[PDB]
Amino acid sequence: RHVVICGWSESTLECLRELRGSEVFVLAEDENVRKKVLRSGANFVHGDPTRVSDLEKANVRGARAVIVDLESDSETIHCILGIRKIDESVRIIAEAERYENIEQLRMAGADQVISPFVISGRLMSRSIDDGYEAMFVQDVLAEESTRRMVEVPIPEGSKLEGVSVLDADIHDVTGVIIIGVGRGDELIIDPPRDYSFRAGDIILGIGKPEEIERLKNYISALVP
Amino acid sequence: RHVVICGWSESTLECLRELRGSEVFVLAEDENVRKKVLRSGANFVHGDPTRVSDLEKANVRGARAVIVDLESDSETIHCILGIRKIDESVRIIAEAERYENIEQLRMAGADQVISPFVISGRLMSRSIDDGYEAMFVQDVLAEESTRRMVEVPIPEGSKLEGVSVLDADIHDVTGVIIIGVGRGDELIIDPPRDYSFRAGDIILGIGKPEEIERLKNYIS
Repeated sequence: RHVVICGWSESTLECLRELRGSEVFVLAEDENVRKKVLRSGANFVHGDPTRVSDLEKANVRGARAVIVDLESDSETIHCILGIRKIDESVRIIAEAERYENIEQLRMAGADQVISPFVISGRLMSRSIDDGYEAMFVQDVLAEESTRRMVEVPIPEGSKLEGVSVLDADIHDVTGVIIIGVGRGDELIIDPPRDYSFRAGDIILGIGKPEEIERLKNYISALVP
Repeated sequence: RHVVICGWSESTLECLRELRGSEVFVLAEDENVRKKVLRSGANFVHGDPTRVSDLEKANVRGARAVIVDLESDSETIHCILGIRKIDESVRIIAEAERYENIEQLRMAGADQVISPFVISGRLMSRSIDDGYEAMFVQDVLAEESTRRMVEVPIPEGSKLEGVSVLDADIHDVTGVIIIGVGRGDELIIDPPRDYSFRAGDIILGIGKPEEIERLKNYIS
């Protein structure tokens, strides 16, 4: 369903570009952004992201997720708490500008924290001789390039449910590179040949559309 | 050879941390930055990154690479221009705050442009259900993860010279999962089994240190 974004910045703008076709509500105090927000395809809700009543009129309750990106560390936390007073289920992803705050966001109830500068800093250190690593990260994330990164859940009653990674041989079968498996908020990279896929497991891979579609079929569940 | 970082920020700080144990010169206008920098193990140079004299003062000429991240893209660009007047060959990596300025930074002379907000925004859109992709990206770029991404060049006369991907059997042989090959200006992700390696090629892989070492010895 719908996604709510609290605040506005270059990150959320790029995020909207990726969420077009999806119903998105942007709640922010700076009306100067209404134009850009509306152009970007999102519904603009003028209001205070740290206020429960405004979060509510922004349709936070029942949202699929709420992305929080406010300049103030304090406001981000107050926003998180406000969201939590409305809906305890909704996934909350918060942007952090300082490493020192990542845990306070966690404490407040954020399910995930994205730190643009940690990522930027590491790409800088990895780009001293060439930019292949930076290129990788950018390519696999560029919505529609030769090969892209995707995640596919292993549905209940999946064809591979109970099968081993070795027995699966997903790469030779589909052509998709398996970079990891997500299970219970934990990512297992390059799992042992004896790792057995289970429903709910999330497969992270890199491949072409055809290869991806092939993976979807290979992971489909045996049900009418 | 040393590395110069122009500007001070959370990004350059994380970079500085990842470069622990290497000679680094940080050039910035605020003396306050001094202490915070000297600690992290970097040498501080009090000066203006947009001023050529101060850039020279920071030892840019001859540097292994120059990382640029100033207040605005305008200043960043001014810095790059400054660096190019000194060393037209030194590698320049610059952070861009806006997608619109990327081209300008490149034109000014930046060899590479990092747009943290474009990456972050993309991760945001991919974390609506879970954060595995975001988790993947931040872990692999960490030089301290158990399984991290690494670059390994094919040395001259390598035994992998002219050998196809298939015949190299690198994953089974070392345990390192190969994600791509860096050759020239292009990056080939998941090269076809019929891809022949060459000296100079850069192999991008992911694995534990042990797996990494096996790949290094195997490529000799």
